[PDB]
Amino acid sequence: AVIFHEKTKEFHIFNREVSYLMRIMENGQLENLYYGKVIRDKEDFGYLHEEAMRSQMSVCIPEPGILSMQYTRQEYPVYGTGDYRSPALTVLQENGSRLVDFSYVSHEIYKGKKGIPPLPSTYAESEDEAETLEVTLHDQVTDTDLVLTYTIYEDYPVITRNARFEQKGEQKIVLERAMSASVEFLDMDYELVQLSGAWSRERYVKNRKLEMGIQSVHSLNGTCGGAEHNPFIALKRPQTTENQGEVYGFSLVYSGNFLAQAEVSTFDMTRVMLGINPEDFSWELNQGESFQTPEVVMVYSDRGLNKMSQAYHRLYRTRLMRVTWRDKARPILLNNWEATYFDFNEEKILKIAEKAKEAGVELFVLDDGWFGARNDDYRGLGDWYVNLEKLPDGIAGLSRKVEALGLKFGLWVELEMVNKDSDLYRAHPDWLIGAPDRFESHARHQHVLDFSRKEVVDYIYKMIAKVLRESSISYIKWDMNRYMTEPYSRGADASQQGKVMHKYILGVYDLYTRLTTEFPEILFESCASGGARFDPAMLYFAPQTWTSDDTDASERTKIQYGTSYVYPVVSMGSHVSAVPNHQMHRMTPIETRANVAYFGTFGYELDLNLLSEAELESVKKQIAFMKEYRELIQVDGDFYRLLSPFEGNETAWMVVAQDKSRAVAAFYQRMNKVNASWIRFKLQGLDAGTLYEVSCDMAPSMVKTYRAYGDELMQVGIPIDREDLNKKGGDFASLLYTLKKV
Amino acid sequence: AVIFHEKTKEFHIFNREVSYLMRIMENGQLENLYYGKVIRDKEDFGYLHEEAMRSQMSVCIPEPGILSMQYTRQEYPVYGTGDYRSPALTVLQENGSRLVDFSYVSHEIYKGKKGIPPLPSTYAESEDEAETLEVTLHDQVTDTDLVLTYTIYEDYPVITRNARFEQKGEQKIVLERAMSASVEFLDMDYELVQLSGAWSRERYVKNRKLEMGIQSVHSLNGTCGGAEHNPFIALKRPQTTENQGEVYGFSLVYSGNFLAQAEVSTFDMTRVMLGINPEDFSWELNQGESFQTPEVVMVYSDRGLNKMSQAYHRLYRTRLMRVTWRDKARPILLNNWEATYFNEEKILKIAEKAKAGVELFVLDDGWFGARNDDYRGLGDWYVNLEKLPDGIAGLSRKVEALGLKFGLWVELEMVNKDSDLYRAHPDWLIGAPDRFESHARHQHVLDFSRKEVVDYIYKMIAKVLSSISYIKWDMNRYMTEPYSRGADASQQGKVMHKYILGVYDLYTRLTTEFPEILFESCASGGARFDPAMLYFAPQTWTSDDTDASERTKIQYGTSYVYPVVSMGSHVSAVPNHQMHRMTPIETRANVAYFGTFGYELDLNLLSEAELESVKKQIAFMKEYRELIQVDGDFYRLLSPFEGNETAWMVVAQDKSRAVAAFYQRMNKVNASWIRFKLQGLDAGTLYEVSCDMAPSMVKTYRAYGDELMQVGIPIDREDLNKKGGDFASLLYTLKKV
Amino acid sequence: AVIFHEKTKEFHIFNREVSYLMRIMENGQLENLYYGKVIRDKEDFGYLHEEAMRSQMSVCIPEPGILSMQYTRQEYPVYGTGDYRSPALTVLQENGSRLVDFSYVSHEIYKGKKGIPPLPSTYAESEDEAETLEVTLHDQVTDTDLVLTYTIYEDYPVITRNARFEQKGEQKIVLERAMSASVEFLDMDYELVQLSGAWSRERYVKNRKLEMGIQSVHSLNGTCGGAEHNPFIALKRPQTTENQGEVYGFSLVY
Amino acid sequence: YDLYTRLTTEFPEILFESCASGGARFDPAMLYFAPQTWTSDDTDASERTKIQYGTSYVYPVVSMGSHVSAVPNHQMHRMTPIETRANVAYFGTFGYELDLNLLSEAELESVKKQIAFMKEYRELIQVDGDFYRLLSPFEGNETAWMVVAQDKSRAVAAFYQRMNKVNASWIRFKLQGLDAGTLYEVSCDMAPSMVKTYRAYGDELMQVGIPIDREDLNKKGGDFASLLYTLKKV
Repeated sequence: AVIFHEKTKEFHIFNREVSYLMRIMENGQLENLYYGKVIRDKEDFGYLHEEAMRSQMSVCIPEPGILSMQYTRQEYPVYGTGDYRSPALTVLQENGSRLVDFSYVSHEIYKGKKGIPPLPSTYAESEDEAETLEVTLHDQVTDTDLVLTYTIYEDYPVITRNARFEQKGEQKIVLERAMSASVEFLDMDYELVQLSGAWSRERYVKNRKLEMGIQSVHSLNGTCGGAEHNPFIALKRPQTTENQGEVYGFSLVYSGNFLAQAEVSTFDMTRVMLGINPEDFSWELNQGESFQTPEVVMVYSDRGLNKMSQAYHRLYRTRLMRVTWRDKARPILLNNWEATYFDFNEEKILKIAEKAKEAGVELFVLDDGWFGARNDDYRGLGDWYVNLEKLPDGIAGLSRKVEALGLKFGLWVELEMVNKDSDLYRAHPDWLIGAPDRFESHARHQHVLDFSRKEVVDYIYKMIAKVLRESSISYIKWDMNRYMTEPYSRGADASQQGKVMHKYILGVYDLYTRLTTEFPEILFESCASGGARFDPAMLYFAPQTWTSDDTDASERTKIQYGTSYVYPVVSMGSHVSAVPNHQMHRMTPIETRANVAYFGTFGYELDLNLLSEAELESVKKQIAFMKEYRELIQVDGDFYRLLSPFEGNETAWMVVAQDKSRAVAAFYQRMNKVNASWIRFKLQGLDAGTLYEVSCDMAPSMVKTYRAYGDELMQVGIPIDREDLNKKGGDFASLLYTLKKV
Repeated sequence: AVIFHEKTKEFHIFNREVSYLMRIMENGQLENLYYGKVIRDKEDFGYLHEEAMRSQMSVCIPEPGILSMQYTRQEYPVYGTGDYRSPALTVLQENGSRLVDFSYVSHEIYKGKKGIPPLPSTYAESEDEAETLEVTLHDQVTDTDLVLTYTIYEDYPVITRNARFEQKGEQKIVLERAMSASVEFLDMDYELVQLSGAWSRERYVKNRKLEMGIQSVHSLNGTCGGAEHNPFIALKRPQTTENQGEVYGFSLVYSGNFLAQAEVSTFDMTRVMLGINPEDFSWELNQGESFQTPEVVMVYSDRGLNKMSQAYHRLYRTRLMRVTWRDKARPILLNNWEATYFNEEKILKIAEKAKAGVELFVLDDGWFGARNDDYRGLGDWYVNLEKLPDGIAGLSRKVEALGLKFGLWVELEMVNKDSDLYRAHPDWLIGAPDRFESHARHQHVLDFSRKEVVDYIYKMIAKVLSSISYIKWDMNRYMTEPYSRGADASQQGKVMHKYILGVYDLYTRLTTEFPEILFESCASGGARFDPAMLYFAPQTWTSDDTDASERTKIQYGTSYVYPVVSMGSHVSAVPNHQMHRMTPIETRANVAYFGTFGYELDLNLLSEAELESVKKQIAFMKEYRELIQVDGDFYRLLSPFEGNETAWMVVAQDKSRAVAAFYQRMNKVNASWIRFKLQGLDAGTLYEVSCDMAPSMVKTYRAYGDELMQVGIPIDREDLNKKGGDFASLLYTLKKV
Repeated sequence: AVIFHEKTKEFHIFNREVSYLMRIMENGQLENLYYGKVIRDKEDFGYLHEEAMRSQMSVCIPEPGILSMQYTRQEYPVYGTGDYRSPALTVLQENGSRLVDFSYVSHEIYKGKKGIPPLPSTYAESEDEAETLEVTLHDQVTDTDLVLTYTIYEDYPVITRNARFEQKGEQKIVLERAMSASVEFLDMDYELVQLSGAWSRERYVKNRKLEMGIQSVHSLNGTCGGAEHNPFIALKRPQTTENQGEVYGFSLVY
Repeated sequence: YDLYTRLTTEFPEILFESCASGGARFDPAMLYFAPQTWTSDDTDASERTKIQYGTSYVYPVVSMGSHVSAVPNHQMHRMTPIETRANVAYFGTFGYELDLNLLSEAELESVKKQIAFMKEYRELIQVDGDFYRLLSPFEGNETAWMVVAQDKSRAVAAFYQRMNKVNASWIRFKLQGLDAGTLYEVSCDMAPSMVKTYRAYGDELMQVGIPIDREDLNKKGGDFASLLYTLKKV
């Protein structure tokens, strides 16, 4: 509950777990007085905020008082009044100046969380799920108005922050830089945690030690956040493992360019900011206009990384996903991409679907190569009508046939790229992104379409709506395969060019808002050559994402471990692939592929009419196993990480029911060893005092079962023979253990 | 030399200890192939470029080719054409686009070194010490021109780089960011070093390990380079301490805002960049206008930190400082700051009593206008007559008669609200309409970006300059509210750089008029200690802390890039006014020797025992000054960091003399046997180590050069109790038999 | 309390904080199963032991068995019967041999704490404050008795150990090594703590990471323990601080 | 052992102290006849600061013998403020080892109030109290102990310094041992070589701590100084 003490001008933000503290300075600026574990509310916290005299210290109050911003923890810093660190805001007037001074005016208080129109954010279904405060600041040299919002969630240790700007004078301004968050700490004995990777290597967990200077991650891709750095930042004490210790986590809800920075000054202070990347960003507000910035979610944990990740999972799964697909399971599908690629026909698709129906697959998805020419990857992408020479009947015929068989239908789309061999290039050549006399940049022989303008979006919607309505698709895979280059918009004036790379992202949002409204029964999945656009946004639109194009059980273990720090289990896509890998060219048991793909959205990518009888009855059995444990793995249960692919060659996962009545756990190893030490496998998150029946199957490439109390598996753990792992394949073995309360 | 292979289109610039190699791409853009230890010449080095097909890769040549700037090692990068990292050059055209396509035209090779017009740099004295390559690049969409200049020295493994822009068309462009140099490698197994600290804590050594992302040091101060971060970074292998290993060092010749960053991508590739901070910098070239960027000096050593620092010292003492003071050794002075904080006879007895052996005297602030406090007028540069009834000329002569010399103290670009100039020119400050002005130390900052203020100050200062032989120029503030009143909206991004240029030109005038005065820089205790200003002032007041145990660390940190002669050190009273610690005279003198020697105490209120200790040490300095400063190679032996001892040693250039020191901080009981391994002697030469082991007798034996390297010099923990307890130090003199 | 399972021959020692499990092997020797946080009692816990087949492994039982000492957690090791690690007991016989093999005979349980007569030790006032277990091992070729004592306190996670020797035979045996206790685990992720110093620098704390081999502190002074090494030792997890983590402490009363 | 045995069995009303050239025989076996031991012949505050920290892992605070020595030290040859010596010597067995005829009432009035303080708090420091170590003399130059009562109604803290820092950072002194919610009165003595007193809840002192000024540590010995805090329930 937010509380205001009038005499001292303090704002207290606190629920049962976290606590915040602010104060009005001698100016109209705010200060940070505390951020962390909850404390008892007491008035006059003013003995905090010490101050003293130092050499060459520039102050910004009248003659007898000295107060420099260099030595105080401000909320929304500026540069030009005495602070020589990095700023967070920058404004240009008509005098050529960049000097601003926002002062406090008033505040508003209420309950529940409101919405920010142009951008997606979390919500609150009831009026008693959150509480919010709004602080307003005014400027007098230029009639600018600034608003800062603070939301606290009840029953969850999360605080949400954003900002807003309004112009109500008669002078135009330029916003060259405007971050979304800024939080400051006194000491520096922290470590920085980030997720860094690349194509088929996304989101590896990396640690750094804080030092004097600046340390940052950023993206300059324009179209997406890219595969290199993921918009998520953590601070953790060096003595904080996954079962205990303190940690702060910051996550940004936005899908384009971003910057996350931590600066440590010489006097040991730390400052962290998250927001848009001010590379080529310059908004150009006039009278009566406005500007809203993406929001940031902050989580504090006092018990290790698992608690913070679980809070992120539950919030993103309940209060961010859409109501329709929030608390429902996910289907088992089959994709024919890797099985046939560009070469296929109607009857081949029917044969594959007929075999898959016998196996038990629930729906069939048709991949690239059903439109335009599509002989190679050089031909028409803007032509979104069915090919007739290669499919004589059309999409409606295939949909009705595969519905008669007993399966559901789905399609693949890439709605924002065009080729030099499409109809739109000859029709409307000047609908691309580029500038005069500038060389075009080709990636996979394709170019990027200009969604800065509504005219192109209407044209794309006209075809997508009419191809979806005259057919029975219930699953759409939206794709993306390019990075943006030469950001120029040929439908804007010379003074509106600093919004292009931003407005493009907006164009990609509202199109979704159309398709998900007209068609509310279609399930969506975002994909960008793997996990290149995988972020807290688009969980508002597409409740699952294709994690990577790797599909290797020896690699997806490491990728999912790194990915599961902030994102829930339900939204991570995963598939079972052919035995000789197209990426590593490795060999892997079917058992371990099934074990790895269980945690996520189960599926298939191979051809089911090409295997052997023993390797097919196992497919049927694992489909049944997923059909049984799907709702425990996905809808009801908390994720726990036990061992890590980093600093080792073993991995271990587990999900437990909320009432501690069921659990499934897994053990994986990467290489093999002889004469090795004994193994004890220690579990987590169970209930001590409950007699659990641990079961496992040890069929080579019989079933063991024994009863043990909750605490014994906690401290002692299950013993694992290294000969059993050598009869389940040596290099990449794995063992799935199931528990029940009886 | 510099060699061009025209059939393969490659540049090779080699030395006796370093080589650089570049190649003109299939475009008109430059790629780096090698930068390191010298390599043998050869034609067709073209197999060192590697291209692969990868997903999400943007190509910038026609369709049947692949070349992506995000996987290449380029020289002056640009954003928005397939490269997705932080660029080096940004420009805003009238269309609103920030896209350019600079391409190659031609080049020129000439021996010698040309001067940068509005900026200071190094120099050569004959067409036999350096050879320069200039490469011209041209943009066609905008009629712009670019130049890159690389200079290679002889007898030193140093390479200098700088760029230049020239607009030669009809349109107008705006340079929103323009660095000086960018360097790329293939590996990320390095460590970044930096010199960080604060007031009275200057330049501590700090090491950081590179990890995927960005790590940097910045400066937003307008007036000076700051006491927090210095313009010097270096990359070292993890196994390199002082005597073996590789290290690269980069240094920037500039005095204002800077940025120095290292960025490592996800494919194990490092780019390092230096230059002016692009925070509020936006230069606005019109037709026919030009822009020059500050120089960058790079040094490479395969022996370690000592070789790199000894190259830096010998380069900055021989080809940077002015010729007149290039040989002469610095004198011993006495300042009165600590003795009296703010009076003629009192500054005439001190002069005579110091005339002990002191060579000259200098007057501190408080001799002008009112200046009864730190509240009165700095804008008045005429002599106060209440304190000095005879002015300055009478005081100067009554001091110069005895044999001493004279020097004064000035602070030329700060103004107080209680001055004559503020009553005569209230709009001559720095500030903006409707905004509050920050007050620091009850003084404000003038506007050197204009010209009439420089002249107005120059007339007054040139008038008062008596029989002066030494001037101390001080600065005591940071810059806030950076807005000018003699400009319009189109030129408000040039104020902070024109401030530095207007600081430089006053130095130029005052030095050119009076070439017989020794200047010493000071910025509230060395907050402007940078490779610039050695062009003008050959020494600087490194810090105000003046404590032996603290200077033991600050001087070790500073000695990474800067020489010894330029490090101003003094001797202060016993209970030091900052830390409030006790320390004997002998160790204070031992600390103060290395550098330029001086004094900051009264000599009265000093007992008879110490007054004879301060005539013997002045005699020692008068004999070893020319070895310590002019002819000597510095060696760092033990670090105050990473331990609890310190050791320096200066050697002569033909291996004939040496002076060594050993400092310790806290006393130790039941400790271990100490050895003292020297560095830089000649193995096949006997010597005669000698240390006066007095209380608070001399041991003088003879031993070969290698015995004093592999074995060491035994030190007795009992000899460390006679010469005080904590903060006890020893001094050694070695001379060939 | 103190519990013995007749069917499986296990001893369970526990209070509200700590827990200790012991089993009698197929020989008379005692083996370790668990030492740590408290557990709920269960009738049997045999699988906690593990045995496999390796190369160059020596067996101490008739041929069908595969039991080996080099790969077991034993409570009082001896050398020359299969183990190639540092022993904790050594004797010399009139024949000049060094080999012994003590086997389980009997055990006794009671409430309280008897004190070793010639040496100082801790005590207890009431009879509910501690509980004691004595295990007797006998040697046959040399009529010798070994008595191992285990005491658990209450309200404190403290367990006390010692060993006593008796000679009821007729010949002469020479004790050339006899330690007081030996505790063995299954993993090596620990740091060792010690207190080292000298005159007027006594007991400076030092930490050292465990590595394959032997690390040991010692005193050879004769008149006193000495200022160099204090008779103490502690094993801690790497992530252990003053307020969180796991640690074991061993203190010797001598 | 049997010499100790007979000597203590014949005379049971005597206190026997054990010393081996400065605590070279400090073992759990020498505390069943002699209940206290002379820790070290250094007696220097800046050295006993580190020595007692290492000692306190296994032996109680009562057995640690402490003394106040001559201010020009005989082992380290160092000058230290008198209140710091007292503060370091409190956490053990108090006592002096100097002549009380070589001091001024300006130094000997402090002794008459140090003795009063120790006589007031010795039943809390020695008999009934749990020892918490907060900061370590290793990896840094700050030390902090603390004593709390089992009733969790009173406590005593201590903060120590080795060197002095100029233009340094801020200081929050976090302590543990108290209870979650219980209003506490915190006091401190302020002399230039008078009394601060505020109130705070138990958890504020733990997560947030106690503010420390660096000019209030540069008045009680610049290079070497120490602070003492008393906490009472009320």
